[PDB]
Amino acid sequence: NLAPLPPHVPEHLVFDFDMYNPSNLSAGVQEAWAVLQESNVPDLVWTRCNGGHWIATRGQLIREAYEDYRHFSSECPFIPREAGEAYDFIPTSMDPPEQRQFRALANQVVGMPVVDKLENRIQELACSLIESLRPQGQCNFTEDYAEPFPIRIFMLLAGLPEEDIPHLKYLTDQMTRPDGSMTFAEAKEALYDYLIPIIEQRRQKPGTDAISIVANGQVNGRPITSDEAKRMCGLLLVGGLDTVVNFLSFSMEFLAKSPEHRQELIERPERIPAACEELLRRFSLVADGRILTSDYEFHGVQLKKGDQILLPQMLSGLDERENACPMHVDFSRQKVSHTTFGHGSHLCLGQHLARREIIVTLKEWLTRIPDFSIAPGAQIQHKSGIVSGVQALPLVWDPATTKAV
Ligand code: HEM
Ligand SMILES: CC1(C)[C@H]2CC(=O)[C@]1(C)C[C@H]2O
Repeated sequence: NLAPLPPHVPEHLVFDFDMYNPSNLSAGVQEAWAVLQESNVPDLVWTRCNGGHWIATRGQLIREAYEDYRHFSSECPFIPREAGEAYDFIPTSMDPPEQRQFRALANQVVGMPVVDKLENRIQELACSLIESLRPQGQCNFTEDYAEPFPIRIFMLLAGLPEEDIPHLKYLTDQMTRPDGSMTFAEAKEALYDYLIPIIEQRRQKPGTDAISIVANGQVNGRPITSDEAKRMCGLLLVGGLDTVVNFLSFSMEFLAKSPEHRQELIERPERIPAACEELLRRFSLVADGRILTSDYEFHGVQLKKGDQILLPQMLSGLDERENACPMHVDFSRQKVSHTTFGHGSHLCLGQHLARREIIVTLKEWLTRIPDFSIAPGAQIQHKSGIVSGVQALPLVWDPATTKAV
């Protein structure tokens, strides 16, 4: 439960927030985390939950810490410590200048050029999935669209069979929103047992898939090793299977409850990209951290070497000092400020793929199914963790109001 306060922590900086089970979760996960920004809470606090760790609450401190890799290292990015220590994914667990070489290779596989190439399949899969659901008049969005749409596209990119989805998805979820059924290390090992054989095969007989490209890539002049390949692909898996999936659900949940926002996107399509940024701001869902490389005084607070600090990317855009009326969704804000895809040297490489998948969903869904809402008597429950999610999203609609294409 609560760990004993360390000697160097002033007790007035204590605020016991549990990132895996915040108190007001019933009101929404973003709302639950936003309590960290109430006037009674200092900008930098220490929680005794999950082993004890700091949490920066303002977009300003979050950006700073993310830029200063000298004091805030990526080596142990996950909390609790045990997870941050077992964490060895590349390029994430590396600090510059080492990260740089690996980031470039990962970029080759999920960067802009790959997205432009996959565009037609993304579009195709979206239209197909939506059209197949359209006449039914109901669906559980999380499992009927949010999961298959992003995941199948990734399985297509990586060259992995759809049959492995259930297994891989389970392991991934244990890493971001631990059930308690298994430790991060055990989750990490199982994913690795899966990847190792595949990597071996693709080193011997290269294909055009992302895995073959990584497994045979060159880093710093020499060839990548199997271990380095295994660790980079491990990261790609977690990113492809547990990010866009959850985000689509928060957005769709909001849309089902706000006819005014749906209509806006239907009558003025040129707004969709702007809407996408705003939804990414309001429904930001990631929260990881860094480890202190040495004693350091950050904004008047003395941090000691070894201290882990949670720097919630989710909070930057919900900060009122950053965005006026943060909880209000406004597709016409003059400036949408956020760090949803991160900040600093570890800025999300898969952000282009994410945005394309989001915009395609919005446009294609609103075209065929303009009017829809949350099923009567359904309680939507969110879940918190390194990456937040929606448990299930029961949606209902009148088929007679849909348009086939
Ligand atoms: C819903 C969209 C997504 C969000 C919100 C998101 C968020 C993030 C965040 C916050 C980071 C920074 C982590 C840190 O600084 O410790 C990150 C890194 C990364 N993301 Fe994403 N991501 C998304 C989708 C994806 C997708 C689709 C992939 C592709 C498989 C992916 C691959 C990566 C990679 C490779 C990195 C590591 C970059 C590096 O270490 O240099 N992400 N992502
Ligand atoms: C924090 C992240 C969302 C980012 C780095 C990770 O380990 C993830 C859990 C997947 C990837 O997109």
